[PDB]
Amino acid sequence: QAMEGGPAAVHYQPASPPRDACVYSSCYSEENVWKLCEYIKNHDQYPLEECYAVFISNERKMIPIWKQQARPGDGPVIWDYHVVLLHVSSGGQSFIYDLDTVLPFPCLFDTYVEDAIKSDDDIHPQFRRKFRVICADSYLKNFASDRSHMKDSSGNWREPPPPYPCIETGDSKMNLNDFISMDPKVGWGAVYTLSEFTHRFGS
Repeated sequence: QAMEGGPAAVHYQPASPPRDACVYSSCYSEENVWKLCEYIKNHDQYPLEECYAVFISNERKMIPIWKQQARPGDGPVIWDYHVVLLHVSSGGQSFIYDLDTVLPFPCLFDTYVEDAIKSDDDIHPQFRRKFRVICADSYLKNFASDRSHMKDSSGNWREPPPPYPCIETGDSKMNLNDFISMDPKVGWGAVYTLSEFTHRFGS
C-alpha cells in the first residue's frame, strides 16, 4: 500500500467541451490549444490564469510523443513541435488537454507525463524534450499565425487549414517561431527542462 495523495482533483469538472465537440485541425495543435483557451475565457467556469499553453520542442525540432491518435500503437509520433493545454486546478492538481492523445481528455498530469512524455534519461539526446509554458491570458493576447509555415513554395497547403480566419494581434500577424523556439532568450513565458516541468506542475 502507498498514499498517491487532491479533493479538488477527484471531482474535477473539465474546462473544455467533450473531445468530439472541440474545434480541431490535425497538425495545427497551436491553434487547437488557442481555441480551448478562447472557450475557457468566454465561459465563466475557471479563471484563465489557472491555464497554460505548453509548446513541446527542441533545438532540432524532433520530439517523440507516445499515445498519439495519428499513430495508434506502442511506438511514438516524432513532431517538429506539439502544443497541449495545462490546467492547474486551485487545489494544485494539474490536468493535460491534448486533442491528439488516445489518453483521456482531460488526463491527470502525472499520467500524461508517465505514458505520453516518459523520461529523457534513456532517450537519444537529440530527441530530448524542452517545454515553453505560457499563461493562457498571455497566449490569447500575443500569439499570431498567418499559417505561412503550412504552405509549400507553390503556395499549396501541407495540411488543410483550420476553418476560421488566421489568429492575429495589433502587434503581429506571425510570431509562431518565438513559441516553437526553446531558446529562453526568445518569446513569452518560461522554458523548462523535462525535470523542471514535471517538478513544478507534477503531484
